[PDB]
Amino acid sequence: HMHNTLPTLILGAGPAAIQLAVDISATGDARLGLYNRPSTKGERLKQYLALTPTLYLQGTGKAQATQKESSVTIDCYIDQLAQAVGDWQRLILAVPADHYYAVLQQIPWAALPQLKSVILLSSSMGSGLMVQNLLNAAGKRDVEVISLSSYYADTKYIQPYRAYTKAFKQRIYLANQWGNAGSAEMSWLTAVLARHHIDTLPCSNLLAAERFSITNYVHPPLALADTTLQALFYPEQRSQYLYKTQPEGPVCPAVIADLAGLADDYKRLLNRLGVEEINLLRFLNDDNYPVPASMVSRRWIDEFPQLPPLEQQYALFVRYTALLVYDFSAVKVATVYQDANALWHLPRVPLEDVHKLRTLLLLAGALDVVMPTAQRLLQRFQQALKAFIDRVGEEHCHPSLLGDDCDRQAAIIEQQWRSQT
Amino acid sequence: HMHNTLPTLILGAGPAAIQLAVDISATGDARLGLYNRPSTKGERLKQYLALTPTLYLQGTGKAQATQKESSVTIDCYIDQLAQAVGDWQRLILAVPADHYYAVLQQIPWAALPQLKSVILLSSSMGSGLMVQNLLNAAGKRDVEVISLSSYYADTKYIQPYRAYTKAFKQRIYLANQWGNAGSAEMSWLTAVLARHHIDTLPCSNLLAAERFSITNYVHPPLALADTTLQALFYPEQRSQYLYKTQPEGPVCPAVIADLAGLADDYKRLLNRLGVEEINLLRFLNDDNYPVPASMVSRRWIDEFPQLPPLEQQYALFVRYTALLVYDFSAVKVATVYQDANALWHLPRVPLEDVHKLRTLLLLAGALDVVMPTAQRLLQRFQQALKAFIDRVGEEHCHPSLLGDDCDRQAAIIEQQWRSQT
Repeated sequence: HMHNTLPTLILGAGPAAIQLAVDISATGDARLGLYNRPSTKGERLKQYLALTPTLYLQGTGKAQATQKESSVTIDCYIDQLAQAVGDWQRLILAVPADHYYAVLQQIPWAALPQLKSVILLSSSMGSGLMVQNLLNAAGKRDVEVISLSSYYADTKYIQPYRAYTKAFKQRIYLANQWGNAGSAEMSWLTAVLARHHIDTLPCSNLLAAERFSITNYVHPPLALADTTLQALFYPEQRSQYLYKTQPEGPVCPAVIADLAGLADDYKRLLNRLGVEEINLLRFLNDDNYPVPASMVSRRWIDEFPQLPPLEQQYALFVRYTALLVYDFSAVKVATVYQDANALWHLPRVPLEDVHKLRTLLLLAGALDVVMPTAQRLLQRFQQALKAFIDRVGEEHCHPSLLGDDCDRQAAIIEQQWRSQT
Repeated sequence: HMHNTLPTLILGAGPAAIQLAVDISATGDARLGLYNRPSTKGERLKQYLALTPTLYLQGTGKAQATQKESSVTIDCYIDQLAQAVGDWQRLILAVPADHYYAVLQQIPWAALPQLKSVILLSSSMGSGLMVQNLLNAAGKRDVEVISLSSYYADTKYIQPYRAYTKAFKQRIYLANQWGNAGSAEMSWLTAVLARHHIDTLPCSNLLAAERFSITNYVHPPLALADTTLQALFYPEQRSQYLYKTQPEGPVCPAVIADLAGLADDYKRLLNRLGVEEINLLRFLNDDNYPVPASMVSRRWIDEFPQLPPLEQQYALFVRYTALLVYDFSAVKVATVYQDANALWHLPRVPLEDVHKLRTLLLLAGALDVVMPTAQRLLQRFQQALKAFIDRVGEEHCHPSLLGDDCDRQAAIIEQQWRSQT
């Protein structure tokens, strides 16, 4: 019953999962399982682990202070979610948030009789309400659902069983569905993260933690800018950088206006759901990556939500200019690509961000709130995407380009939310 | 009497003077004289020319289109202004504008019986009113005084008799004291500059051309920023770049606010003198160095003077950010330096800019107009300068650090201006 010895199944074998597995193994003696879909990467890891079931992690730079060379044994590896069965008591979703639904629908909940908690490692707004709904339908209402605002480190590959961590986050916001402050699981998570001096801040409900997911605010305006969509869908033109100013990347007044406007839209939606908006600029500067006060004053930070729109935008433009002088300058914009079957794919940025934002947009329309900036970003993306599918032909596109389950997710979120209000 | 054959004495042998000498020699057969003070540079040029009296110019890059390799003979070189005598009919002041007074006071006007024009090559606001006053006192009221808004090229050394020109200006504003549109001299200047596709725009009076001197607007806020003054007066600390953002140079919201504010101040003063203010952002973008409209919109440019202060500043910050992505990124901030006698000197930036701005500030106070941004920039400079003189000791400072003739210049400008109004 000691929470740091619970058998723990990690779903998704991204670099974050290696760091996480090391962090659990170092805080206790727990059986560790791992899942990854049967992609090329997953298959390669599947073979590796069948021979020597150990992952490797190297702390570098800042992270070297609390993460050195480590090794962690995996007791069970699976590549079919129908095999996610047995005595597992903790599931950790390391997959991106727009895949929670597809993943949770494949888990055979009846074959997890001792399940106590499901942890949403890089949550999105509404993720926990949705997971609650799915669990409640499977008779797992007892299970504790914890949303974290983001993954807590910058981790990357070096192959698939080897990662390096550059840096750890300042703080993470988290909550379970009951607004507890310190359940056993929450205390365990705090203990895990304390090993790297990461602050944990409990929130009153799942949405009140998820509202602190930085990527919902920042990716869509940058990733869905006309000039970024053009670089994405025309793979031969010169590379763009996600955080650079025009003409090398998207940052400019119009894109900053979309950033400020999208944050306005989330405030509308969050408020409708009974949740307070964040102070975007304080969040960015003080919870994530600071810039000197000679560029972004403390006055701008503390008073941001009461500043006029144009002054909000000025402050944000200055912030992103200052950030370029973590290595934002290095983030390239990824393009469409073909897989082994020569089917075209979108990369994770913006495919994840589009799905997360489309789910919230559909939710908003159900609740009679308008999000004009979200709507303009998604209209722009959809027209670019249609044009790309016609260039290459729909038959030559992977089905991820042709549909999504955002509609059902939004309906499930609304259903859960309305059942508590 | 043909104006392109007039004997022409160029005062100041900076790189601009070499380009200018080539431009005159190529547009006519005129006797050419040259002056430079007996600095180290001037002495070295003085010896060189006594052996082979020819200067050399190389057009490079953009300028290669209308400036190739050229050579020009100097018929007379002097290093004492008391020797500025004889049949010279045109004087061209290639020296910086804060030296006009000292220079003109040394010219023996009675020994220039055929003087017809004095051309202020890189004028400042008030330069032509001041020169008028000095000429009028010497009985040279007949002489034509022409102010140009700036020097018309980016020219530099490679030694002292050899220059290269990177680029030529789009347009130059000019005027004589009578608001003519096309006197013979003005037509000659247009012909000279046309050789490089430079536009010339006649103005209704000298001040109505001088108001287009970019350096009056741009240097003081950048050069006199706290962080730039610190780099100037502490020569051992890491170099700063004049146009980069903090912490590598001064650009930040406070400095941009000084830029917008100083332009407000000049409008007050210019208006008081009967002259319309310029549109600063249109001037910068369209008459000097453009940035894409995705950064600075045409709306911001065309409407700048009616925009609210904060939006003016936003637009200016964006402009200077876009400029960094001509090689602004390369302009280093120069520091105090010792001469052969181990006396400390200020470099031309900001020493020239401080003198030009102090003259206008004293003028403004005489005319009951307040310039709070100018005043704050000069107070800041003066305190930094005092602190530096106390560190090194006043005995170890060149006298340029300890006084100026800005007071008399301002009085002379006011006197001339009042005598026409």
